[PDB]
Amino acid sequence: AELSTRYNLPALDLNSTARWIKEPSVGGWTVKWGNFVFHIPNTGMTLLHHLKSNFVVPEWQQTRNLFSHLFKNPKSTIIEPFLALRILLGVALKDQELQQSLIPGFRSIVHMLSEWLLLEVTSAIHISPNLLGIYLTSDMFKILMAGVKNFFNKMFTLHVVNDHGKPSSIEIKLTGQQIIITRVNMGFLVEVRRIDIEPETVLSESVVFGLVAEAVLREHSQGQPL
Amino acid sequence: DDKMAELSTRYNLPNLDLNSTARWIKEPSVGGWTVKWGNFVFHIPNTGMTLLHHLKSNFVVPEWQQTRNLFSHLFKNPKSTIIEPFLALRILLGVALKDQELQQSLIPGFRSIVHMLSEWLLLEVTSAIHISPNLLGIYLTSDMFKILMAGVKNFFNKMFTLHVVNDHGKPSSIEIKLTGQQIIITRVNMGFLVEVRRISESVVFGLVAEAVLREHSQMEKGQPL
Repeated sequence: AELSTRYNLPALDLNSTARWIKEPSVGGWTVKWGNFVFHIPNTGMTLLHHLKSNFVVPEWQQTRNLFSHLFKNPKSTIIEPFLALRILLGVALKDQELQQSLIPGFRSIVHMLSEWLLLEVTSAIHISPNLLGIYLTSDMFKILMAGVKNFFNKMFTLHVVNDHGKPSSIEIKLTGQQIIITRVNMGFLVEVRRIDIEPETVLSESVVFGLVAEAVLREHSQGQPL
Repeated sequence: DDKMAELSTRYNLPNLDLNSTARWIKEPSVGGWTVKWGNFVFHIPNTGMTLLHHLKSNFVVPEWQQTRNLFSHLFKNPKSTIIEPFLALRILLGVALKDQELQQSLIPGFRSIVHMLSEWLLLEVTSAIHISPNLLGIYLTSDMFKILMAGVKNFFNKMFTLHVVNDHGKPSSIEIKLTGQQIIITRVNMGFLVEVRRISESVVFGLVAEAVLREHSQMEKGQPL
């Protein structure tokens, strides 16, 4: 046997950044944002729910122990993978390497977008054409997309959880909620610890988490959707 | 009022025989199936399997047409057929046992046994193989099987050095030619495309999800998720 290339490949819409177009497709969903087309599978949802039970075969108990706050805490809730991707994108927009070559006006726009992705589930954010008309240039759009791909790429530098002191996670605080992204065998576990405000006003610690399949990000980390 | 992104190690982790490899049995489990072979426990997901069928039947949106065209020998071929990831893993593992780096780490008494296992995994779909005690020229220790497992882990590890299909001339496939049978393993975004071509010219293909092998790609044990 030997390595060989047989199936190798042969060698605008600015307002798309303000849209979050989710739509069901074969094997899951498609989400369009910017010039990215995300293909989200239904993978792991059944497993994730089952792992919150303590009546799992012994091989899964280590997993439940490692993520106690997620699996051995009944109060934590599982979110759909496309919501977890949305959260992941919100984090990417705040990447230090991305916001370093942006103009301040557009930087503040990116900030609004980031908050919209992290805190909301709405399909659109409305920003005044006055700010977009001077700050959202083709260059800034290009850089923004290049930055997100770059963040996806550095996520693949993460090692899957291991027993030999290797960085398996990325932690960040954004708009009053601790976000943790961990690489597992199935992809990236996206975990958010926030404070929920329930209407007398009552504040409580809340934990949500979802699983973004590796293929979702690998498609946009370096082609074809397969 | 917020912090910055930081790499974190917060989630750090703190007897074989002939009969253990002589079976290929699919066990029902949550989210798919479990296959036990040697000291390997394969978790095969029941997902990513519907997409291949749609791509074959052309029940897809137009964004997948370049994918159907790139793999025209798989999705645009009347004499192509899809096997479940359970059988695609079987083929893949069969090829693994034929790895040269694994072969040179064995002994002819054990090499002949491994070869029999390989042909059984590659050419058959039977759940068990019975090798007559006569054929065993030597005793088989647990250690010989252990280093065989290491060889398999190493083959998985080499498959992860493949790049996804690209346009930079980077290797994205492992080919192996046998007796009237060609086997190609291609790394896509969703995992590894395993196809087998025979003669007339028929082809059979399936998909092995990246998680199946990722779990067993490193020397360290780790955790199933």
